[PDB]
Amino acid sequence: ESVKEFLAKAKEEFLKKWESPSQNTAQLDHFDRIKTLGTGSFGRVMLVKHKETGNHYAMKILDKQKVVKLKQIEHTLNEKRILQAVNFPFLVKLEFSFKDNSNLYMVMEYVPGGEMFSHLRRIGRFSEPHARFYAAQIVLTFEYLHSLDLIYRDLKPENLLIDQQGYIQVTDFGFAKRVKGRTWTLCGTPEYLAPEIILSKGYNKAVDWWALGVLIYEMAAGYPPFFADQPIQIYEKIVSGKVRFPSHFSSDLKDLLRNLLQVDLTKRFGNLKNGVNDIKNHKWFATTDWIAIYQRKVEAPFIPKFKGPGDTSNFDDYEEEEIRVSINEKCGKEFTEF
Ligand SMILES: Nc1cccc(-c2cnco2)c1
Ligand SMILES: Nc1cccc(-c2cnco2)c1
Ligand SMILES: Nc1cccc(-c2cnco2)c1
Repeated sequence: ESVKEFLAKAKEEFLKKWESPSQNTAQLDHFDRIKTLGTGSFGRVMLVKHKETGNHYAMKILDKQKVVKLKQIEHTLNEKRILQAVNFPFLVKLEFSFKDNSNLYMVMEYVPGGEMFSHLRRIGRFSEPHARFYAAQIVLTFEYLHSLDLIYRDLKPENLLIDQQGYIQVTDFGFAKRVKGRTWTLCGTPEYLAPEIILSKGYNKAVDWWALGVLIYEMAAGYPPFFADQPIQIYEKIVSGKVRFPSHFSSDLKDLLRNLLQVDLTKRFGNLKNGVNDIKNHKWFATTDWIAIYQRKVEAPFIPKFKGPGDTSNFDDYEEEEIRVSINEKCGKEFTEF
């Protein structure tokens, strides 16, 4: 009953914000630009500092014209409407949002510990306890999101930031969607795609549970289970029903992974009648105190090294490009709701 009442309150609070989204809660000239933290085909993430409070934030800047060209309009509207409505310990918090003639802006809490991607590659692989600590946080986060009829659709190490306490905060909701029944978009990252995405089916939250299997494998092995030079070669491996495990994996880990990396979505853990509890009650999670993880009372395996809330050392160096704002409004109609 404890979990039922928690999730009922979570949905109440989400729906109130979902139905009346915040808009236009800051503007660009309230911030100083510090450094580029990441960059992609239609946006970037910047470290900024608020000029009055001195607080640091990670500002995601999306170019409206490039969003349109790359068919991401609805996805960007999803990202912001979802982020302004959710509230969970392992999700990066959206602090402000606004738009201008050229760009969309989402101003997020700044997490100086960096992406799990870097730490995983630097350390090689995580021990099973270390992987399990992160996996438990993802299990709880997906339980939360799925209860709101959301699908995340971009689980991978680059999207998991490590905070000052060593806990995960999930970033980048660019593919997240509130799904009415099932959905169809081909999106995600190739190595993490579930078979039903590759096969152009209408799919559901089971794709997130598949991706969790990929993530756990990658954390514990150091490399993902399905990889190749060309996407079609990755996709052939994904749909095949075959996966090889390192001999250092425990039997319990292999068993869990066979049930998450189940090609038949109707048999996949997380998508059965017992839902998330098939995962939470699996032997691989026997040592996990789910409440203590939620309450952030477990000592983390690893605390990132950083010098203070403005340190960028855990992020890498990118060419520093202009943040230009056109004198004319672009794509106003498309982004009305943002
Ligand atoms: N997605 C993405 C990329 C690079 C940095 C960040 C970041 C840092 N603190 C909060 O978000 C987020
Ligand atoms: N308002 C809105 C928009 C998109 C999806 C949904 C949705 C999905 N399941 C229940 O409601 C609701
Ligand atoms: N994403 C999407 C597409 C079409 C209809 C809906 C929807 C939500 N509530 C009723 O319909 C949501």
